[PDB]
Amino acid sequence: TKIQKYAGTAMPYPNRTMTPFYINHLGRHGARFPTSRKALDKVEKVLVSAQQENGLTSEGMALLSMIRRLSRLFDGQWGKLSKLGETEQEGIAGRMIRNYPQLFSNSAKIEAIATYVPRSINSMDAFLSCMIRHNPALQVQRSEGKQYNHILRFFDLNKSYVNYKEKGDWLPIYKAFVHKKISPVPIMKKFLLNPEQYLDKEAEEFVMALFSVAAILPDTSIPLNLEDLFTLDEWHRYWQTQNLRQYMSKSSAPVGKMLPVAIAWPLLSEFIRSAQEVISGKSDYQANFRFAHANTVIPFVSLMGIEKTDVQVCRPDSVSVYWKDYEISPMAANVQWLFYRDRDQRIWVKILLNEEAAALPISTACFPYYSWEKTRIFFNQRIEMAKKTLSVF
Amino acid sequence: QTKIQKYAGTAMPYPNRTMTPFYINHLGRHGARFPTSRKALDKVEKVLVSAQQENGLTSEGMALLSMIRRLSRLFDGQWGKLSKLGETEQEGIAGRMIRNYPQLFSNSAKIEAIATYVPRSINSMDAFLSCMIRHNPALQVQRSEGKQYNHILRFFDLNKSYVNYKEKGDWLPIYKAFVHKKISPVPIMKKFLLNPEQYLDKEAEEFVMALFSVAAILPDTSIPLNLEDLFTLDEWHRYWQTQNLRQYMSKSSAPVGKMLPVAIAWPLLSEFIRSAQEVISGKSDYQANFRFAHANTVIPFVSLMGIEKTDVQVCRPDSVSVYWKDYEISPMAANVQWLFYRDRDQRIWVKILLNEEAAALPISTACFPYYSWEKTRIFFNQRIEMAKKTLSVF
Ligand SMILES: O=P(O)(O)O[C@H]1[C@H](OP(=O)(O)O)[C@@H](OP(=O)(O)O)[C@H](OP(=O)(O)O)[C@@H](OP(=O)(O)O)[C@H]1OP(=O)(O)O
Ligand SMILES: O=P(O)(O)O[C@H]1[C@H](OP(=O)(O)O)[C@@H](OP(=O)(O)O)[C@H](OP(=O)(O)O)[C@@H](OP(=O)(O)O)[C@H]1OP(=O)(O)O
Ligand SMILES: O=P(O)(O)O[C@H]1[C@H](OP(=O)(O)O)[C@@H](OP(=O)(O)O)[C@H](OP(=O)(O)O)[C@@H](OP(=O)(O)O)[C@H]1OP(=O)(O)O
Repeated sequence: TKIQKYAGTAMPYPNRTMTPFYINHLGRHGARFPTSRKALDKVEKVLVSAQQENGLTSEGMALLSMIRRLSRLFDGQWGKLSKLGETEQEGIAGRMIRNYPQLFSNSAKIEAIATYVPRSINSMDAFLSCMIRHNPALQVQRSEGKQYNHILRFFDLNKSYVNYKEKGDWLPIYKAFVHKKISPVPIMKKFLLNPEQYLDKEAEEFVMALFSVAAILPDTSIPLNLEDLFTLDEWHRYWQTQNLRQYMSKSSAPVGKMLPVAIAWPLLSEFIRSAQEVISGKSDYQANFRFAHANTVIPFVSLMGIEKTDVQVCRPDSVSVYWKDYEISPMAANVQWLFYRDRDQRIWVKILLNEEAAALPISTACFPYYSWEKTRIFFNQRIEMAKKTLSVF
Repeated sequence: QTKIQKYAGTAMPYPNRTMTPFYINHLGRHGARFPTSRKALDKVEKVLVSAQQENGLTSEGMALLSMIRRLSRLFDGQWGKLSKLGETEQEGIAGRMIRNYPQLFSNSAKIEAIATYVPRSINSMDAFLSCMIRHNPALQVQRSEGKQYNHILRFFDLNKSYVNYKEKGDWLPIYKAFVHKKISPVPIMKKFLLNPEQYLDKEAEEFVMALFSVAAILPDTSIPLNLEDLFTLDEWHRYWQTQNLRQYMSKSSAPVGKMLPVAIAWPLLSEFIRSAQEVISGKSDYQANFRFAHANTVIPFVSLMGIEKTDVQVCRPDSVSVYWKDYEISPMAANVQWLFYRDRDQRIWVKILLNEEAAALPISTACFPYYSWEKTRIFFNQRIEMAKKTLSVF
């Protein structure tokens, strides 16, 4: 549904209901609780002040009661993987096993890594537990922690990127876009008597915080829904603003000068190396799994050059036409490279983005399968471009 | 567009389409048209008339025959013609062009249009040019058409190797088996005939495929009649898949065609580059070149440009509909526009529009949807050299 897409990177993993010799994987953690109480506290603070001064409507009184309930239910759960998130990983693992049982048979060896963040470790474990229940004779190497920061949390390690993310030139563009797209008064009219008395700044922060609470609720497995606080057109506009925020701060927006994308090259390098070692026999893993974050997936996909995902759109109002974050990095977003060897020992690779075949701007006579030689050369050119970009910052 | 509209494939009507360039380079298919051939209508009519003569029609069959007889009257004399809708489609494309780029077509701007010899393409050109001239009568206009342009607009009739492939190439066994798998005629015939069993599978499938064809073209004719509800949405979906596959295999980048259907379009791509180079160099003073032709012109031209999606090579026939959609490439009035811009540094940019939406090429640009013309030209020249190499094998 359009409403689910307008949750953007908070969208739940979508519904997804001859044999490769290797699978190379990167997956975001599954659906999670909100990481921060900031938006909830802001909504609550506004409605409480209104209640003190007799300023709430009937529905604002009901919203306040509901916000108070969510505050209690979110307490001690911030950033945790939800039941839905566990179920999402079990589905991804389960389909992979169902689709390629030969690959995971007969004491096959798999390795999984995760970041130090608990929701990513727990996503790894839900995935691996499914793997093991299906074939307990798998050999399994499991590790996680800050030792993987350079390939899984590179967005925390590059000084120029951190500065850009915190105070770079994309910020004024985003804020002007929000002011253009989001009209706070009609939304607040639903909840507050005399909403025109609120300054535009506080009105905007209230509404954006409320959208944030509503957008994450379907990821929590809590049986409550707030999608009807906003019309479909209001969700559409909210999504356009958050989509633009993700694009400019994490992807290939001209304002970022490809800095957000270039920082991902160590992960693309490690992907190529693990595949080359398996192909050569230096490694005999049947799969490498990696569990991380939207901030890992988004630039990695752009650096691979998956078609659409690395477009450089110069007009901010055109971004949503050409680049759609809910297609790139929903909850549990994942990239899988599937390697095949044909009868003449040639190596083919299929790229799956959220379990659907993805296109690269190189030729192939057998789409969705690409020549690995051609693909690796292409990816190496992308890494070299990334290194050149970083040499200027 | 609704699903039922998309399932009309290349018979889908042009979709709804409700800083200054110095040149526009255009190719357009004719607008919505009448059926070119009475074969399908006659096959449907002869089966229904013959069953009626032996009292073999259901009530729904009788209603369908009454409708088929009206269509035969209304199609009479009109075969192949541009319809009123086809005219309004061209007026909309020209009108939106004029509104989007008014400075290009102001004062005494010079434009040239060509068309094939086929009347619906000539009439589409004239619908388009009348809009131009009515908006600005001070335009200078050069108008021409005919078989003299077959080499760039109907190259699909001129290449012996391609004509042989189109008529008796290796794609036909694939297409016929795909139709047999996808189309079950018996449920449809039970709707209209008492005892569909007395028909062989061969004639039953011919009847159903003809009825689909009659129903698919009707929205293009401006006749206030409609036959979509003769079929379920799933039946339309399967019919569209078979016709999409036929277009892909006989006209585009299917592996079974070995790029022969696409390579034949290189004279038209070369002529696009020539007319823009002559304007950039000053040899030519035109502000636009317009060209009116056919789906068989547009489909391989788009694939030879390498517009993303449109040149995919899919070996599994069942996967084609997932990755290649003929209603997105060549609906009625399908058109390609190249818009050329000169920035403050005298650099040439080009924007490629497919059916008035920005198209992507597999080359990089820091200002999508605008590409460097130098980079684009070099890429297009590489596409032409590939095409010539493909043709030397045939
Ligand atoms: O720890 P935080 O400072 O709160 O950062 C989180 C987190 O970023 P990191 O995990 O990389 O540190 C989320 O990324 P995920 O782990 O969920 O993949 C991101 O989620 P989105 O990518 O969907 O934006 C979220 O944003 P939000 O709080 O709006 O949900 C963002 O929090 P901040 O927006 O405050 O940076
Ligand atoms: O069914 P298709 O003819 O293949 O078109 C689909 C359809 O777009 P429209 O129905 O509006 O024409 C999708 O809508 P959904 O069914 O997924 O809801 C849309 O997805 P978005 O609206 O999210 O853009 C998607 O576009 P996309 O390329 O982003 O997948 C696009 O597919 P294509 O245009 O690529 O064929
Ligand atoms: O007149 P025909 O020799 O029978 O060919 C026509 C015609 O092809 P050409 O005009 O290029 O020769 C149509 O193309 P358009 O002029 O309409 O653009 C095409 O239409 P489609 O591309 O939509 O298939 C049509 O097919 P149909 O009769 O099923 O509508 C096709 O007839 P053929 O089946 O003989 O190719």
